[PDB]
Amino acid sequence: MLCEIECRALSTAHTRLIHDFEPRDALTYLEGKNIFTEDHSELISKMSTRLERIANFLRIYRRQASELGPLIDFFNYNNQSHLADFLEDYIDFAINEPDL
Amino acid sequence: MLCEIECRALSTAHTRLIHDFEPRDALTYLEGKNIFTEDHSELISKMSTRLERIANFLRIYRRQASELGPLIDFFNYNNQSHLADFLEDYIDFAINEPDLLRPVVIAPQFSRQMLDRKLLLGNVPKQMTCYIREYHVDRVIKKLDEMCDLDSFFLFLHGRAGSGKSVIASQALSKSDQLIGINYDSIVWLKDSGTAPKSTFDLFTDILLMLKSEDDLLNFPSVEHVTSVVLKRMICNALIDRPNTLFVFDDVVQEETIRWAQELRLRCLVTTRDVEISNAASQTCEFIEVTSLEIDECYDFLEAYGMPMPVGEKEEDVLNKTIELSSGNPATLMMFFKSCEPKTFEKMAQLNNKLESRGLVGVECITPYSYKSLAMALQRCVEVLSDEDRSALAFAVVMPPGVDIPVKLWSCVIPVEQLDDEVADRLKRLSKRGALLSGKRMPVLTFKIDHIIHMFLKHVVDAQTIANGISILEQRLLEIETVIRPEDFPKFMQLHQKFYDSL
Amino acid sequence: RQMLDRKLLLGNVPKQMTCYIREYHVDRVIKKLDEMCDLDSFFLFLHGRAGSGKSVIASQALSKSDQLIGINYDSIVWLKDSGTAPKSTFDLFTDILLMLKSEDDLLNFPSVEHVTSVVLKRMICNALIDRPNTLFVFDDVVQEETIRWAQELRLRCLVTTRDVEISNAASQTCEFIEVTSLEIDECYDFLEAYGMPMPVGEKEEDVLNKTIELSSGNPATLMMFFKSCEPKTFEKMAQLNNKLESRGLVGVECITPYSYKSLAMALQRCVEVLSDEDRSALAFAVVMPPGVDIPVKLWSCVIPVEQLDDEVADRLKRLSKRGALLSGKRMPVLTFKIDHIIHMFLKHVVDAQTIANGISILEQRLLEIETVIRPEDFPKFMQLHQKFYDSL
Ligand SMILES: Nc1ncnc2c1ncn2[C@@H]1O[C@H](COP(=O)(O)OP(=O)(O)OP(=O)(O)O)[C@@H](O)[C@H]1O
Ligand SMILES: Nc1ncnc2c1ncn2[C@@H]1O[C@H](COP(=O)(O)OP(=O)(O)OP(=O)(O)O)[C@@H](O)[C@H]1O
Ligand SMILES: [Mg+2]
Ligand SMILES: [Mg+2]
Repeated sequence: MLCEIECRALSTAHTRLIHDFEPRDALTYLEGKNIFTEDHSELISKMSTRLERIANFLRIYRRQASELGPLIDFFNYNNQSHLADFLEDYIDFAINEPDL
Repeated sequence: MLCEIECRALSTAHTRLIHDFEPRDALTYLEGKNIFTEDHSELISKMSTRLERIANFLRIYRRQASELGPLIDFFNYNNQSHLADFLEDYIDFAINEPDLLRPVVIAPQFSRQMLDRKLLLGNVPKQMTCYIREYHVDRVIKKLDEMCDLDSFFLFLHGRAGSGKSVIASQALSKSDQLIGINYDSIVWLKDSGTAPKSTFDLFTDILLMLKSEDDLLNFPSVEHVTSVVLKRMICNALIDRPNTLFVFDDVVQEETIRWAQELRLRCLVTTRDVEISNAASQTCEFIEVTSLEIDECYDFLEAYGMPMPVGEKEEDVLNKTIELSSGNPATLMMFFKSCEPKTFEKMAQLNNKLESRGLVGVECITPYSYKSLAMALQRCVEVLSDEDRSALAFAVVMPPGVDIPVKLWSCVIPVEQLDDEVADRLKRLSKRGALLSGKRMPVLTFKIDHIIHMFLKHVVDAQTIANGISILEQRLLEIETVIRPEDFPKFMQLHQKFYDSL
Repeated sequence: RQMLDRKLLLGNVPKQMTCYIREYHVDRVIKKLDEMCDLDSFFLFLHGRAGSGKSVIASQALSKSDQLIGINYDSIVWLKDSGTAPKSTFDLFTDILLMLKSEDDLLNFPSVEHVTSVVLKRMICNALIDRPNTLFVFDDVVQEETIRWAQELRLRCLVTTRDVEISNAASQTCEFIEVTSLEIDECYDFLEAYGMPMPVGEKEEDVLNKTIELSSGNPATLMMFFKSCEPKTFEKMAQLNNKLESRGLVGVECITPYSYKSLAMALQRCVEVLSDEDRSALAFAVVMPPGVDIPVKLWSCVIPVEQLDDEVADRLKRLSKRGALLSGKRMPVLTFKIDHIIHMFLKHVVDAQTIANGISILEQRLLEIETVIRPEDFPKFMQLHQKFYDSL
């Protein structure tokens, strides 16, 4: 599981993950880095609208990964680096400082 | 407290919160996250049945929390995550992606049986399964769908008396599965018919009780004695647990109800005869008029109720006589059928006579109408009339029904310088208020009185005042088809000698 | 923006009107309320003529910004007064206490109907303890005692009223905002807002300057006007402009969001309340030409009562202070003025005799021995207004 910091990030950067993103794009990269299951990708891969595939990707994801690595290491490769940069910036303004 | 969205969710996801859940499980988690008290948990914790602990948890909760957060967390931790997931899905299809809530998270929730349950409890009557006025029931439902978004609004289903308005609301809330469940959560249908000044308060006494839980109808107090400011405050309070609740106000006569409906920020369907009650509301008022049944619709309506359709030419005419007399009126048409037992074209024509020599009383019968005959209804429409307007109407008997006729030709019989537009002003109020007359702007300002609206006055005004108005006309006679009567030829109302000699 | 509506509804605040929102006023109301959320108790007087629109503005001033409710004040209590009886000032505060009462224990509501004033007052605040920053709109005060109670109860009050002097009851500082007659430009805006056709020709605008002159910027009667123009054509708009001269306000009386069929039903009261002697002064003003700035002495002629008639002026001030029936002006010279809405009513209401008697009573003193006021060399002839005098 993640936590409040790592899940607060997927939520804060949500206005953005709706305008440009797609869970189908990440399913192959995650069935791979060992964070999904062939029913998981089925469940998120057959969804009529994208806000469905997105809400299931963000629900399913928060349970499966030991951390928020294999999703920064993806928006990079997917030409959606303006995303993986925002999230890595957010994880840093908490990892390198003890005050909020 | 929450709001209509957050409370509509606790209500939509209610079929579920009953099958698996328990308020005892959440009390500890909520005394904690700072929402309830040690009496709160006492009140919900000692309850014999769970539907009690549930209805108190959902009542008490909607008041206490600044938002719908902690509940999701609770459902998640409690291994009831199939719940906190449904509610978080619902809260998301509102803020970010609008519209999608009804097609996706609301439509599957539709349930006709629930509609019954919901219809019955909202005191909605049965609809006319036999004949359905296509056009109207449809357009009603449409304009209601357009507004479930709106926070408060008036829909005026206004028409003649017995013109069939109330039946259409029965059908418009009974056809689709959308209006109840999808667009609005609950229904409250209350018949007004208030004339006294205490009536507009008494109405809203029975709304509050239409709202109040099955529990505490026992505790119902002598609310009979308590100010208007309090019944009003008392309602809009018990109205928090009424998300997306619709209000049918079958038969409003007093514009004071409309004023209360707008102080109470209600969502209202309104059947009425007098349309001007809407001037009471400074607001989104939208209107649908129940017209006289078109000539083709009359046929459909007859066939639908086993009525024999014409063949010979003076048989379609026997039936055009009924349609002309009834002038496309649902209620008196129905009284006709119940009273044409023989069904013969013959006994159908017998009645066509009885109607000319006995007015509506010739066909008065036991009918689904609260009224033996349309005259019992119209009685009221006429009492309410401005004292001066009561006069104007009363003299309209002289005019031949079903004829488009000039304002000046009317200025002759109607009571009151040189410009008689005042006649027109009365005649407008007259069509606006029970749709007794009929306004028609060009080619030239002319009105017209139909037959049902006539044989009402025929057997109702002073037998003298008929003959006095006729003479008062023949005096102005001299003075100085698809074609309206010209000003070169008013001197002779004699065209209608036929329809005048029968006095 | 969904919490407000909860708070507005429960504080019995009416619905919000948006079709026409008097910018200036709703703004200035909100402002002067923001300045005071700090204060412990205070009176805000939104005074104006009958149907001048005061009550509507309080509906809007508490409905536009969400600061007033939540940020500046925690809750709202909006109660309509309209009290005339001596039991009314107590009955008001009875409901006030009831309003304080929560939903719980509205069941237990006692026969509080019978209990002293000292106790409803002590009891009210007992409940008030659970109320922080609770504004109290008192829509339509016509009794000073209500204010007196408001100040014994150390309340925070918005107040709509017609008679401004009720504020002399409060020793505490009371700020004021006057709802004036709708300016000529605002009238246009108001008309357009409600589908009313704007002139394309001089005659057209003059037809419309006739309505604005008759209505004299009175929203309530203006509204009654609109509701009564089905054709709406500049033509039927001018038809009515006539009906107004030959039938007074009763020519356009209609079903309106106003509790009143016509402005005459309202003003009725404003006139009953009047000092018995002042009721007299007002009653004779009908003879005077409306929308004309005219000297005190020229008034001393029709008004009842040594050699200094300032007493006339004293009555005429009370007269503008108390329903804003008259107009006040200090220099160039002390002159008052009666508008048309305030006039047509009198024209079609006051004893048909007393009109003609005042006209003659003026002629007796008439002989005596434009952007210009009438000079003392030329009072002998009120004949300038023969036009607006022959129509009697
Ligand atoms: N669609 C319909 N099918 C069958 N009967 C109808 C229909 N519409 C109207 N009627 C007749 O009218 C009677 C009830 O009329 P309805 O209540 O619909 O009119 P209404 O406009 O409500 O009159 P009111 O305003 O007086 O209530 C029924 O008993 C029936 O006789
Ligand atoms: N901003 C506005 N928009 C639309 N109508 C208005 C407005 N202001 C006033 N009115 C008209 O006046 C009526 C109510 O007037 P309002 O209650 O605002 O005046 P008022 O000063 O409260 O009079 P009173 O002191 O007698 O209560 C409304 O029905 C409407 O016809
Ligand atoms: Mg009915
Ligand atoms: Mg008011």
